[PDB]
Amino acid sequence: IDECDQGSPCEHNGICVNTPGSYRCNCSQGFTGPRCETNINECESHPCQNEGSCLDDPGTFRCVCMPGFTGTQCEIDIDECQSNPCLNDGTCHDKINGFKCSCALGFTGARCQIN
Ligand SMILES: *[C@@H]1O[C@H](CO)[C@@H](O)[C@H](O[C@H]2OC[C@@H](O)[C@H](O)[C@H]2O)[C@H]1O
Ligand SMILES: *[C@@H]1O[C@H](CO)[C@@H](O)[C@H](O)[C@H]1NC(C)=O
Ligand SMILES: *[C@@H]1O[C@H](CO)[C@@H](O)[C@H](O)[C@H]1NC(C)=O
Ligand SMILES: *[C@@H]1O[C@H](CO)[C@@H](O)[C@H](O)[C@H]1O
Ligand SMILES: *[C@@H]1O[C@@H](C)[C@@H](O)[C@@H](O)[C@@H]1O
Ligand SMILES: [Ca+2]
Ligand SMILES: [Ca+2]
Repeated sequence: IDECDQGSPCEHNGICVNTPGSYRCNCSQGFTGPRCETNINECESHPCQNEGSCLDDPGTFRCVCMPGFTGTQCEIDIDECQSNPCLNDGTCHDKINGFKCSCALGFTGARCQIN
């Protein structure tokens, strides 16, 4: 009694393996259950942060981030001050999807561009 050779009961192209008196199914990525019938949806753990959208494939997820965020789970608040936008020795303060400049004395404008 091969049991597997009489016809595999595994779904989702899982591999039937004989066990003493029975069988087990070894599933491909993204599936589980005794016969590989359960789809694992990695978005069920709500991995995408900061109002990102979660997209599912077997074995994986992808987050689509709101502006201002990056990383696999949208967990990184991008530092928009990296590019030193505040001119004339201004001080850049990072914001969500933006920055604010505190301008030295004698300068003004969103980026301290005015004198
Ligand atoms: C970094 O400095 C450059 C100019 O040197 C600006 O182009 C960038 O401003 C952009 O991307 C992030 C947005 O939040 C900003 O409003 C936008 O200007 C600045 O990040
Ligand atoms: C999920 O499927 C894998 C792959 O076959 C299996 O090793 C594991 O035991 C399953 N998990 C549960 C909780 O059934
Ligand atoms: C971060 O987001 C930018 C787009 O804003 C993208 O180019 C980059 O690949 C992302 N990095 C990671 C680690 O998700
Ligand atoms: C559930 O959320 C965790 C992160 O917290 C992630 O690692 C899994 O991929 C996801 O299904
Ligand atoms: C998935 O992407 C995110 C960034 C938001 O725009 C959501 O409204 C969308 O459903
Ligand atoms: Ca899935
Ligand atoms: Ca930011």
